[PDB]
Amino acid sequence: ITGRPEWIWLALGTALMGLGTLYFLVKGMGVSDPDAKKFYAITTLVPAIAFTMYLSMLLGYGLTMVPFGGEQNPIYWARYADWLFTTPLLLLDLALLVDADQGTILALVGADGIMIGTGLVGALTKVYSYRFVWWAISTAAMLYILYVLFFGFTSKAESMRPEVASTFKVLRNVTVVLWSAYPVVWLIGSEGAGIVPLNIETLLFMVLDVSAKVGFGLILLRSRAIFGEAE
Amino acid sequence: ITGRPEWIWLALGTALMGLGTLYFLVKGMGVSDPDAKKFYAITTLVPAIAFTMYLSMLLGYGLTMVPFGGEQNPIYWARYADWLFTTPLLLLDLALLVDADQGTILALVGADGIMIGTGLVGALTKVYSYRFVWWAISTAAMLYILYVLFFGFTSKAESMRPEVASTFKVLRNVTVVLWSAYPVVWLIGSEGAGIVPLNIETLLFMVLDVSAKVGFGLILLRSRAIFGEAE
Amino acid sequence: ITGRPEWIWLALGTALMGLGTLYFLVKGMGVSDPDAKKFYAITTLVPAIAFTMYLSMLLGYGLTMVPFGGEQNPIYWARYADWLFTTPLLLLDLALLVDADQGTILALVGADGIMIGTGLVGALTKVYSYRFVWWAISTAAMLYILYVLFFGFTSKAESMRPEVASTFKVLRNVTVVLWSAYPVVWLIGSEGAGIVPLNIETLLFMVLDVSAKVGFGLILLRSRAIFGEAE
Ligand SMILES: CC(C)CCC[C@@H](C)CCC[C@@H](C)CCC[C@@H](C)CCOC[C@@H](CO)OCC[C@H](C)CCC[C@H](C)CCC[C@H](C)CCCC(C)C
Ligand SMILES: CC(C)CCC[C@@H](C)CCC[C@@H](C)CCC[C@@H](C)CCOC[C@@H](CO)OCC[C@H](C)CCC[C@H](C)CCC[C@H](C)CCCC(C)C
Ligand SMILES: CC(C)CCC[C@@H](C)CCC[C@@H](C)CCC[C@@H](C)CCOC[C@@H](CO)OCC[C@H](C)CCC[C@H](C)CCC[C@H](C)CCCC(C)C
Ligand SMILES: *C/C=C(C)/C=C/C=C(C)/C=C/C1=C(C)CCCC1(C)C
Ligand SMILES: *C/C=C(C)/C=C/C=C(C)/C=C/C1=C(C)CCCC1(C)C
Ligand SMILES: *C/C=C(C)/C=C/C=C(C)/C=C/C1=C(C)CCCC1(C)C
Ligand SMILES: CCCCCCCCCCCCCCC
Ligand SMILES: CCCCCCCCCCCCCCC
Ligand SMILES: CCCCCCCCCCCCCCC
Ligand SMILES: CCCCCCCCCCCCCC
Ligand SMILES: CCCCCCCCCCCCCC
Ligand SMILES: CCCCCCCCCCCCCC
Ligand SMILES: CCCCCCCCCCCCC
Ligand SMILES: CCCCCCCCCCCCC
Ligand SMILES: CCCCCCCCCCCCC
Ligand SMILES: CCCCCCCCCCC
Ligand SMILES: CCCCCCCCCCC
Ligand SMILES: CCCCCCCCCCC
Ligand SMILES: CCCCCCCCCCC
Ligand SMILES: CCCCCCCCCC
Ligand SMILES: CCCCCCCCCC
Ligand SMILES: CCCCCCCCCC
Ligand SMILES: CCCCCCCCC
Ligand SMILES: CCCCCCCCC
Ligand SMILES: CCCCCCCCC
Ligand SMILES: CCCCCCCC
Ligand SMILES: CCCCCCCC
Ligand SMILES: CCCCCCCC
Ligand SMILES: CCCCCCCC
Ligand SMILES: CCCCCCCC
Ligand SMILES: CCCCCCCC
Ligand SMILES: CCCCCCCC
Ligand SMILES: CCCCCCCC
Ligand SMILES: CCCCCCCC
Repeated sequence: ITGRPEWIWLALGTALMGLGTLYFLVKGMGVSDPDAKKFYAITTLVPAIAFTMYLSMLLGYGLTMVPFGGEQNPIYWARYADWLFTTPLLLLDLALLVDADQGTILALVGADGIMIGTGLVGALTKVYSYRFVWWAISTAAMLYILYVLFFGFTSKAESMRPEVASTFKVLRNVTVVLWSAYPVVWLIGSEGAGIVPLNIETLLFMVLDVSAKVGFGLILLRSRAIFGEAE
Repeated sequence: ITGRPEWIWLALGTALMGLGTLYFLVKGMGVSDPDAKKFYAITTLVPAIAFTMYLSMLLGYGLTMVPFGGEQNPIYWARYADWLFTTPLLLLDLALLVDADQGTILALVGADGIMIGTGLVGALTKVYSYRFVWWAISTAAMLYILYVLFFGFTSKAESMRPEVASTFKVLRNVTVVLWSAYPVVWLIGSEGAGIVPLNIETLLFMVLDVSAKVGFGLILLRSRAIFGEAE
Repeated sequence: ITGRPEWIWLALGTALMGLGTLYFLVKGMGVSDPDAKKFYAITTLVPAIAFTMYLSMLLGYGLTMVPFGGEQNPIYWARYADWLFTTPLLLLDLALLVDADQGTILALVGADGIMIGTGLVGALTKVYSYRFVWWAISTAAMLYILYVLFFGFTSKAESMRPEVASTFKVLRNVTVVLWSAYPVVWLIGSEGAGIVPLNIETLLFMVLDVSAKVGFGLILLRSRAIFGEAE
């Protein structure tokens, strides 16, 4: 395992998702309110899933070699198995918060599926120049999702309770900044232009992942907005 | 890319899904009605997904070689990744139209999953005779879906509004004819008996796909049945 | 096909799922009640899916070789493709019975996904000792699901009708005993410690699968609890 210089960030990533998982699980034990049970379920599953994928990467199962640029390139495919399942869960947390209509939910999830799916094709593509075509398409899907999180949700939030409006605003600004970092890291790291080496690329995705998952989860689950208005 | 004679139909297929996607996306911009937002979301995702899969085929990512009949046979596995996601979306458009009960929706989606899943196993199977066993099972699943679209939906449609009844009738006759063509093409093309060569097989699936996706979408989204009855 | 000594149990498994499928399908023909249509759809899909996976195993498609312990080990990966789809359907049958809240449903399905997903990673893992780490994690997910089926459902059941309470009790005791057998068989069979040979391991999973699927289905679908209270 220690054979790879990026092992330390995978181990740390694995540790933080595990602790994040346990904390949310224990904290959600004293919850009976049907609405809150939804947010806790969605938000505990996120780092539990990430935990398993970080572990598969640490143990070397979630890693394949991809030939391009005349080199065998280490590609951690498990990142995309992670994101495939956890990014729609995160979107669902946001969408439920503002009581999004079903059409908008299906559009967000579908676009998110396209974003992660094309990114994975981009990561596994053997023809160097074509990798960035898939990058561009995935990034376009991402921009659609961010548009809707701004110009279809923000103006839905303030028609709702103030505590769901203020919490959503914060989670929306946290999401847009963090999510936008992901295609930049990809483009400059070993999957893309290869300016930043794999061990720093792994560190960067690890910081973003823990922030996006456990950090987001902590902001959300300490808000009273997850509870129905009850006396 | 031009190495394969079927490249022209993949390129054309890619182009038409892209334009179909853009047209539906722009057209759905001026939509606020919660019901219509569902149909637009479902119906824009269909060619967006197909667009990505046609592109993966064009660039050669969605293609593998399968040994049978003592030959290496080009199999476009991405067709099934496409259909896996877009055929239930199409079914969902129909089911929502007639306000299908949940049990019937789950049965349609499940059978559709079986139909595409067994077809993919059929396409990748190394023992020639066994390929047609999977064909038969997939075709049986298909026949179940068509039965329900006739003797569980048509008699649901006319208890509803006339504009949802007339639109559903048309989309049901369009679906049954187009869908039934798919197992015939498979059986006679390179995946099956191999009487029709791959480049014509690709053309035929391309015509059916654009018709089934963009054509169906156009009939649906110009109907007033997607809107709730509003003053 | 007869090349493998376990072929007889795959053939028998295939046969029983097929007959189970046909029986449920015919029996659900005379059903109009919207609630009952849900249970019949969920419960017919279960052995139909298993039927296809048992057949893929019988024909040899659902089998790969995995190197560990310095040996090429036959691993039937199709078991997990089966379980991936059928175990949440079974959970859904239970959850609908007691009218589980949505949060609890998402938590059960998510944990079940983790349980099957980590089990599959465990089955395909090349480093012998690591296989049991994935076993432990999958088994922990399983224990979470059983906890909820006891201390979040049983006390939901008796607030409901007596016929849904008594049926759920039986299906809950049947599920907990049968499901718990699965990680034991894995640990002692060829995927784990390898004390029991593959042909007996296949027999054991076959008995459990038919019991868990067709047996469970028969108990459920002969109960009046699947029907709404109607005059
Ligand atoms: C509503 C939303 C969900 C919409 C979803 C958006 C989605 C359509 C966007 C594209 C998704 C699509 C790219 C998924 C492709 C998965 C693929 C990378 C799996 C690996 O297979 C690729 C090659 C090796 O490079 O296999 C070598 C050749 C092998 C013979 C491969 C044959 C098996 C095929 C992979 C079967 C395809 C099954 C489905 C793609 C399963 C989906 C998995 C997940 C990654 C989406
Ligand atoms: C409710 C509805 C959804 C019901 C669904 C109906 C469904 C059950 C019907 C059958 C689906 C099943 C055939 C899916 C099989 C996918 C398989 C083709 C992927 C490619 O793997 C096959 C071989 C190469 O030929 O892999 C070589 C060996 C490798 C070691 C493969 C090991 C990985 C396994 C593929 C893991 C299986 C995961 C799931 C099948 C993911 C589903 C993908 C999608 C295609 C259904
Ligand atoms: C809400 C719930 C659903 C939560 C779900 C819980 C889930 C996160 C738990 C873990 C699931 C995860 C392990 C699934 C991994 C599937 C994997 C075994 C497929 C086979 O690929 C593994 C290796 C060969 O050993 O491929 C050789 C290398 C190849 C290049 C592989 C590259 C393709 C990748 C497999 C793409 C991943 C796509 C998704 C994992 C599709 C999910 C399939 C299904 C098995 C979950
Ligand atoms: C918990 C994980 C999160 C929140 C990950 C988010 C990841 C993205 C938004 C990734 C986007 C990508 C593109 C937009 C194109 C390049 C490839 C990706 C997948 C990195
Ligand atoms: C947009 C794509 C559509 C509508 C595709 C529909 C495809 C089918 C109905 C395919 C059916 C098949 C069989 C019934 C058996 C042979 C294999 C298939 C997958 C071609
Ligand atoms: C119809 C099939 C059923 C009900 C299968 C249930 C299977 C399980 C509960 C399997 C559990 C496993 C573990 C808990 C760890 C070892 C690997 C598994 C997947 C066998
Ligand atoms: C959104 C963050 C993208 C930029 C991240 C900056 C990382 C810089 C690390 C130094 C680069 C290492 C180059 C020499 C190895
Ligand atoms: C539903 C359509 C199935 C039949 C399609 C007919 C295609 C005929 C093309 C001519 C066959 C080419 C044979 C010589 C190459
Ligand atoms: C839950 C059941 C686990 C135990 C199953 C017992 C099977 C015993 C079969 C005899 C073992 C064969 C050893 C010599 C081949
Ligand atoms: C390809 C995986 C997509 C499913 C991810 C799991 C989360 C699903 C969220 C569903 C939202 C509900 C839509 C009505
Ligand atoms: C195997 C992929 C199946 C999911 C396809 C995506 C469409 C899902 C439609 C869900 C219909 C809602 C059922 C209640
Ligand atoms: C990874 C596959 C998960 C989906 C399995 C199909 C069954 C889904 C059950 C959905 C329950 C409804 C939740 C609200
Ligand atoms: C276009 C919608 C406005 C809100 C989204 C901001 C987009 C920021 C660009 C992200 C960087 C991607 C490389
Ligand atoms: C059996 C249901 C009647 C409506 C479906 C028509 C079936 C047409 C056969 C399709 C051809 C498949 C090869
Ligand atoms: C901890 C919840 C109590 C109900 C579940 C019983 C667990 C039985 C152990 C199963 C054996 C797994 C190896
Ligand atoms: C080898 C690098 C070639 C440049 C490819 C750029 C593709 C960018 C697509 C943006 C639409
Ligand atoms: C090599 C061709 C052998 C014929 C196989 C026919 C199988 C058809 C199954 C229909 C039930
Ligand atoms: C497996 C193919 C069956 C097609 C005929 C339909 C049987 C009647 C089903 C009514 C729900
Ligand atoms: C080669 C066998 C080594 C023993 C591995 C045991 C792992 C068990 C993990 C339970 C937490
Ligand atoms: C509770 C902490 C769980 C962390 C397990 C993985 C850490 C990596 C150890 C090398
Ligand atoms: C807007 C048109 C998009 C079409 C892109 C793919 C066409 C293939 C070009 C070779
Ligand atoms: C109706 C019985 C279906 C059983 C088909 C598979 C049995 C295996 C035969 C070798
Ligand atoms: C994206 C940064 C999140 C910060 C998490 C802080 C958790 C304590 C409230
Ligand atoms: C299956 C044929 C569909 C025809 C599409 C016509 C679009 C214009 C209304
Ligand atoms: C787990 C044992 C189930 C027994 C099935 C009996 C079916 C007849 C009621
Ligand atoms: C990681 C264990 C959490 C301990 C309880 C935290 C306060 C609910
Ligand atoms: C007013 C909300 C501030 C959120 C900024 C978060 C930056 C990561
Ligand atoms: C709305 C602020 C976006 C910041 C993007 C930062 C990406 C590194
Ligand atoms: C492909 C662009 C569509 C232009 C607008 C069509 C009329 C809404
Ligand atoms: C009355 C509807 C006619 C539909 C026929 C469509 C043939 C593709
Ligand atoms: C109901 C008409 C079916 C036509 C099938 C045509 C397949 C080529
Ligand atoms: C396997 C065929 C079932 C015959 C009818 C059983 C009684 C509904
Ligand atoms: C009172 C219910 C008894 C169920 C026991 C089933 C054992 C498989
Ligand atoms: C609650 C009884 C559990 C029995 C487990 C049996 C596993 C072989």
